[PDB]
Amino acid sequence: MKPSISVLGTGRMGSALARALLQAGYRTVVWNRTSEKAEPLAALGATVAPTVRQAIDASGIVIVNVSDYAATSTLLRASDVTPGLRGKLIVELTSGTPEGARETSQWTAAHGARYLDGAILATPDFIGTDAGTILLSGALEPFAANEDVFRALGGNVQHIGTEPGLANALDSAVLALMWGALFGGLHAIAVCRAEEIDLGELGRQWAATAPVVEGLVADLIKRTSAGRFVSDAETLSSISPHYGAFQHLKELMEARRIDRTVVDGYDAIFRRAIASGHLHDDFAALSQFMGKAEQ
Amino acid sequence: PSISVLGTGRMGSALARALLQAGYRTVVWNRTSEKAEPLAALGATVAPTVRQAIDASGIVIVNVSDYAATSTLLRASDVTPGLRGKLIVELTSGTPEGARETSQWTAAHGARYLDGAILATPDFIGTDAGTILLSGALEPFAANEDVFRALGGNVQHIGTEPGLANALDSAVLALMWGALFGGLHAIAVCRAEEIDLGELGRQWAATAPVVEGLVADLIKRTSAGRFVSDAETLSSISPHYGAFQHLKELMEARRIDRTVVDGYDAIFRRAIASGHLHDDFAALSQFMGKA
Ligand SMILES: NC(=O)c1ccc[n+]([C@@H]2O[C@H](COP(=O)([O-])OP(=O)(O)OC[C@H]3O[C@@H](n4cnc5c(N)ncnc54)[C@H](OP(=O)(O)O)[C@@H]3O)[C@@H](O)[C@H]2O)c1
Ligand SMILES: NC(=O)c1ccc[n+]([C@@H]2O[C@H](COP(=O)([O-])OP(=O)(O)OC[C@H]3O[C@@H](n4cnc5c(N)ncnc54)[C@H](OP(=O)(O)O)[C@@H]3O)[C@@H](O)[C@H]2O)c1
Ligand SMILES: [K+]
Ligand SMILES: [K+]
Repeated sequence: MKPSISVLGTGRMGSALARALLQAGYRTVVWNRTSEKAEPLAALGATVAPTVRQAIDASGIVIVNVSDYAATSTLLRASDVTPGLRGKLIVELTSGTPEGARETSQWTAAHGARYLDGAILATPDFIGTDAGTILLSGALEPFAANEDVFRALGGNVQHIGTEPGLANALDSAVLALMWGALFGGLHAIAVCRAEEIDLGELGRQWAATAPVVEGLVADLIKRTSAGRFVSDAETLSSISPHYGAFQHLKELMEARRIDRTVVDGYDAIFRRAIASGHLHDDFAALSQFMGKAEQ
Repeated sequence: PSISVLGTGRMGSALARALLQAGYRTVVWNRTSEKAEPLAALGATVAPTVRQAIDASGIVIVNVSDYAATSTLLRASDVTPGLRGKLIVELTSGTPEGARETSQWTAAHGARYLDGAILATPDFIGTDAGTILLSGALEPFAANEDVFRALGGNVQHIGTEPGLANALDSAVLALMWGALFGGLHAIAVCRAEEIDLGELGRQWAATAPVVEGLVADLIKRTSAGRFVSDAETLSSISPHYGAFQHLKELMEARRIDRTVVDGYDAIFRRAIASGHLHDDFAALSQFMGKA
């Protein structure tokens, strides 16, 4: 076939989604409240639909990419547009909860629309590339039928199961890692700022040292999955040296008036693990001490 | 040159093996001497005391719990007289003031000093990727570049000022712990949403380069003062905060300790309270100071 495809939301992402569809030779129609933010996509060859309704019935698949499900829900569940959803495919690529996916599934189905709920595990620069990862959950047929449309967004766009909440559950897990790393960087930058270290140096040192962290994270997951909490020949780090080295960071942050709210959080997990006889056990032991302290 | 390693831990053992593999006469000491016996068979000499170890070799690499422990091994009246003409390489984790103090005391006993941060797990010592940052005097590094190359292909001298290594160590380890506590969270979520950790594993493999781009971008942008949104930003604060809500709610609901994420929240809210809701993620770097 080669359908017409609509994108609702011309944000930073969404704009990317749209450009990636234009670059693969799909007729792409775009709507955005604050329509001036959608003008750039006109020049790249998209048609700028004046309203949601015009957009959702100008195309046979509709990709949504706005703030949250609350905003999706006010665009698509309006009496204005709900009648037009018949036979269309809604692909909800906005960040949401698994209950949010299950609700949006049920109301789209109730208006004669097919539903795919998706988590974009990728920044704008990755949409269009063979590396671009988007996880989609929902019915299989509407995915299988349009594999060509999904390939235009990324080479690593995958269908992961029937149950439509699955994509967002996974999204929340992966985003937990992403924020850990990023708030790690925010700390790293605050330390460098305090000890008058050029961030260029931090940059070129992270380039070199990132693979070590990747090994460490991968190890955490492998070991936790296997219940290998006790120290053994294969562990690369025990809690003792982590906690020992960590002290030096706390003291530095205390001295330099850097917010400790986050690291005091780490401390509490360490101390919980050490309170059980885990001082000299693999870093993965910490995974058993993730629940709330008070009971 | 004969080379001594004090501390045959998990690391240190690695340091020792890497020296033996490059054909250095390596002597090793460890309290609880049975933990150093394995290195005998790979060709190390297990010195019964610290003193015998530090005057059996001309460079001494230290790798124990903390500077307090280094200081009780080397500043004992037993051994301090033997430190003359030696090079102490302190590769144990410590503070920058700790480096500056250990510099001054070693110099006062006629010893040369390099303070080092090992930015690598044991498996990376011996490999071209192995990264160790050394600060201290240049000559004692330059003179022994071959000894450092045996520990890693990415072993660097970064400045005269001897605290520099540990300052940088604390910054880099902040990133490392961010990621790892990120994983611990990611695992708690997976456990709650009945996701097999294998799935998390193979999804992080795929998705890690995205995070690497994001972290590298943070640093490049912060260094350049590019806090305001522009054509080149891949993420603004708004969508981060929006998606973050879904994580907080999940952890609240599943009785997962929120001490950490409430910490993130506070930084977001501080950035948003200034007109930075739709600015690059890097803007958050300006809201890292206390209350
Ligand atoms: N940025 C990334 O790298 C990335 C990656 C993965 C996931 N995501 C997800 O992708 C989505 C898009 O993020 P983004 O970076 O594109 O954000 P953004 O540039 O800040 O734009 C948000 C978009 O949502 C629209 N919107 C917001 N509130 C709305 C409302 N109440 N009613 C209608 N439309 C509304 C905006 O229209 P207006 O112009 O009128 O505000 C705009 O099109 C988010 O759900 C985010 O969680 C983003
Ligand atoms: N593991 C890593 O990947 C890694 C990363 C970078 C740097 N480091 C740093 O390297 C150092 C060692 O780490 P590790 O993994 O080897 O820790 P570890 O396996 O627990 O070993 C600690 C070593 O320090 C010795 N030690 C501790 N307190 C001592 C004292 N009071 N007197 C004498 N020796 C003492 C221990 O002696 P005993 O064995 O008899 O107890 C042992 O040899 C730490 O500063 C750590 O922060 C480690
Ligand atoms: K979604
Ligand atoms: K050190």
